[PDB]
Amino acid sequence: SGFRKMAFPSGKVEGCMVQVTCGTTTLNGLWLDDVVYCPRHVICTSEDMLNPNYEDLLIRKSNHNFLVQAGNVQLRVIGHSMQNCVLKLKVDTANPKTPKYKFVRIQPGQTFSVLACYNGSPSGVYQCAMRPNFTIKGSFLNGSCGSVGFNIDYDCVSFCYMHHMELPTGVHAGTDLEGNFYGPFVDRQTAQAAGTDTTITVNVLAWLYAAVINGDRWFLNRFTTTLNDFNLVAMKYNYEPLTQDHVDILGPLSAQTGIAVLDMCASLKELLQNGMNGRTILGSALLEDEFTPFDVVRQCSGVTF
Amino acid sequence: SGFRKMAFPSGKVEGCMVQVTCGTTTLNGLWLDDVVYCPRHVICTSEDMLNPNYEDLLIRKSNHNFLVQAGNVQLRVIGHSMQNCVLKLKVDTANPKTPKYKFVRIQPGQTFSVLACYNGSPSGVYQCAMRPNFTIKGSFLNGSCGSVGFNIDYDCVSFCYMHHMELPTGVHAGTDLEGNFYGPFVDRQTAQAAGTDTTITVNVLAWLYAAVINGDRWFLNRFTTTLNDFNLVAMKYNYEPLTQDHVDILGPLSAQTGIAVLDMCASLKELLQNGMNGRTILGSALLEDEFTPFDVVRQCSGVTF
Ligand SMILES: [Cl-]
Ligand SMILES: [Cl-]
Ligand SMILES: [Cl-]
Repeated sequence: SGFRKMAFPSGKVEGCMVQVTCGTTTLNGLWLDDVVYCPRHVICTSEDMLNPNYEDLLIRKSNHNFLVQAGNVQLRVIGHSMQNCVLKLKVDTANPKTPKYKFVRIQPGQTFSVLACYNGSPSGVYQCAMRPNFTIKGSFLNGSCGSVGFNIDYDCVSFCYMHHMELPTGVHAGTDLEGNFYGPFVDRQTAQAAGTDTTITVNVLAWLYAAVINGDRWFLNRFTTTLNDFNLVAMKYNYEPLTQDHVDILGPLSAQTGIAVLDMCASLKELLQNGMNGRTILGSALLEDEFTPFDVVRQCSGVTF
Repeated sequence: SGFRKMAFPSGKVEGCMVQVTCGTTTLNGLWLDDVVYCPRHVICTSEDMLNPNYEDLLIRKSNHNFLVQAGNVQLRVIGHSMQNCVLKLKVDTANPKTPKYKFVRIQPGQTFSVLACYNGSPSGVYQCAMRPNFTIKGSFLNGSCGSVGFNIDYDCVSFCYMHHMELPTGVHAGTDLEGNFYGPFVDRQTAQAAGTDTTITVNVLAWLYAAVINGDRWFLNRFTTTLNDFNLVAMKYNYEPLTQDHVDILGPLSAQTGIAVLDMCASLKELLQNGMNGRTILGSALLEDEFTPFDVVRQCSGVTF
């Protein structure tokens, strides 16, 4: 037993990370088949980022200006193009380590693993969630751009995130692998502020089910509630509204534990209104919202890849 | 910026995980060069675990009784021996993916990454600490035995843990890669209880430095203290005593931030005596103690492998 914030094994993605340098700027790229994907602001200087015209900046870049290095070995760039906010660098060699993969655009509230990299080299792996304001709370230093987020289903890597930007408030913004930012953010160094960071209610409920499964159950009470009543409290506490779709997704955890979803909502309601009173749940003193119901089922059953 | 509970990239260890089956019991083994390491209780039935005599049980096992499978391919076992609480299975093929590696026995308070596996297949990666009572708090289901914990220094994997047991209280116990349990635990299904789970004071202080570096500093105050005074409070709150050795290890974080170590101790003292008052530090409502000073420096600087 036990329940931990767990990332996917990163080996399959490690084999895809390369370094990309354009002029004075170095960041990471993702090498799949014979294409390397990276943030288009690899072509920008620090000065350019204040007001970049990417189409004009790109005119001055040729294939040989994109230095792509896989480990100690250089890759030959035979073509390049811009798609939304990513560059696709065509190389003359297909990555021999390419896994089965897909590109996916995830919804707010979904979780994924991040492989933080610098200079094409992996530094660490950790679990994130796409927040309801379309930021993520990661660990990204200068040079981490082009690090990616992903999920694995058996043997297929679904890439869903590429890192592009840190907002002045310390949260992070990026794109899917087609180059489209999550949320309203842009790859300009300007005043863009995140909206309310609402809590992912369905994920909190999943995690309470995980706690019950793993022994922590002091928060279970004698009450129930309704969706509408619960959501009156959810709004007050900046929780996402809970929908019938969410209730349906929690069904399997409800069945495993015998605790009806609305009963667990009543437990969550009391936790919101009364606090933890100095107690903990699965080693946490706040309500964790970066485990999905699918995450809980997966970890509690031992799915492998 | 940002600070996350980060594990090492797991690729190098993924390439070493195999399945080991003896009779009706299947768990994981670690394949390095031409040796597979696994828990000796792979030879036990559930009944045997109540009072096993491993030397006697092993007499009935031959090389061909240890079924070792690497992916879809079977390995040939040409010898076996027991060393403390692990078996070493000699196979006729050296693992072609063997990384540079070392075996290390870690001290309480040191952290490491765990690659949770089932049937030789990786499930997920997460960060742990060797607790002061020589347990770890992991995520281990039936079949996870033989999963390992490790650190990476550039290109060399230092293996420090192999999973063997879950105590009735839900915490976990295991060995180094020479087969010696951490702490007083044994591979018998009996009444063994963990001692006090004291908090790793030096790690909490490291994490407060990480918070300051990453913007969270409301807990900084106008006070200082001394080692002896601080430790009077540490004892009351079941914190490890802070030593001059610990102060020395925190020196580099002290220098980066300009906050003297004893000043940070005074901040921690007030946090212990007054609580968080409903505030958070790096997204946590309790004081995190599973980041080492070396972890903080590493993550805040972007070390790669
Ligand atoms: Cl533009
Ligand atoms: Cl917490
Ligand atoms: Cl024995």
